[PDB]
Amino acid sequence: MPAYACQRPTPLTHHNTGLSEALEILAEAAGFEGSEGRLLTFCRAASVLKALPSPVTTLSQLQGLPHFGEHSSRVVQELLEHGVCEEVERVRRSERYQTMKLFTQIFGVGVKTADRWYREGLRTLDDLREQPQKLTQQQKAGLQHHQDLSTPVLRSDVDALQQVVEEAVGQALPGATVTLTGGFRRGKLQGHDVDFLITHPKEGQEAGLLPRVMCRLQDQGLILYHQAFERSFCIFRLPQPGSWKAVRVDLVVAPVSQFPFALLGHTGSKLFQRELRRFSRKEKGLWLNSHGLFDPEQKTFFQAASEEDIFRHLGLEYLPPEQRNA
DNA sequence: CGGCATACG
DNA sequence: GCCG
Ligand SMILES: O=c1ccn([C@@H]2O[C@H](COP(=O)(O)OP(=O)(O)OP(=O)(O)O)[C@@H](O)[C@H]2O)c(=O)[nH]1
Ligand SMILES: [Cl-]
Ligand SMILES: [Cl-]
Ligand SMILES: [Mg+2]
Ligand SMILES: [Mg+2]
Ligand code: NA
Repeated sequence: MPAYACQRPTPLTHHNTGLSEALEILAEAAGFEGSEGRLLTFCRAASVLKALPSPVTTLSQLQGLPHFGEHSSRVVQELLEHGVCEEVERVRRSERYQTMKLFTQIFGVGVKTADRWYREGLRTLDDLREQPQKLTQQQKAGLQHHQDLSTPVLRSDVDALQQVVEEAVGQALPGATVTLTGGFRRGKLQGHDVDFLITHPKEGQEAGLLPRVMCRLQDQGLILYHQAFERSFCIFRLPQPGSWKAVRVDLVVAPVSQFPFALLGHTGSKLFQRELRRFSRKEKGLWLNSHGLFDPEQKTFFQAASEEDIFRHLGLEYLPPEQRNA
């Protein structure tokens, strides 16, 4: 079991779901309390269990597994012995956890904003609606559409949205392409949004593209909210039987030279990308982001034609998106 | 002990 | 919280 999540395949479904969910509760709570380090350890330990080939049944099976020390091992032991971990249950039913979860799940509300509102005494969505002077326009949008945005996006929803994005993209710049990324590219059957990556085969033609896309979508009445730019975090109007629902849609534009890096960077998982960037820097001395891969000694960028190129650059076995579910 | 991913809106 |  290698130490970095990018060094091992992680399927979407696995053999330790209950154990990983418990550890991810503690990771989420650690983040709510400002401890990025503890969040990462608990996320990594959870991901190790996702990568195992069969269920953990005994504590001895944790020996030698990376990122399992006293705390994470204690959590797993209690779950194996009693089917429940007291620390996890205490977090679950704590007012702090439940409110930070409710608040951060809002589009436009992060941990720092949620924490301040918590300290000010706010607890519910109606508490926020009852004081709208304190909200940004983005947060007003996230709060107005909160109910729809709390409904899982389905794979059927994805196909319809890609068609309308392609239509708008085709008018905005003929020959431009739309690639599904994010969790649905990793094989998820549901999601909190739909993520797309847009490019054009002739380097440079993608410049200025996204404003032209957004203006056309807005003209077709399909944009319930959006902000030169190359990323947009929007809320789309998605038709439904006799009605419609709001759906979060992310659009990213990249030049074709950077497309492999942007595809890798936006396909995830979030933990997979963090681990891959950490691996690249700490083990290989290379700086990775969604634009490229930089050698800070030679002051050069690696040219990649594919995700396969990037894995090979970093000396890692290639992992298809479906195996990046760290 | 230091480190913990990344850049755009 | 854990790794090196
Ligand atoms: O903090 C973050 C968030 C996102 N991302 C990058 O953006 C991608 C999309 O980020 P999303 O937030 O849309 O997550 P997701 O598609 O993986 O899962 P859903 O909750 O949407 O179902 C991620 O998969 C990752 O590549 C990061 O690198 N860091
Ligand atoms: Cl590998
Ligand atoms: Cl770390
Ligand atoms: Mg997504
Ligand atoms: Mg997204
Ligand atoms: Na949020």
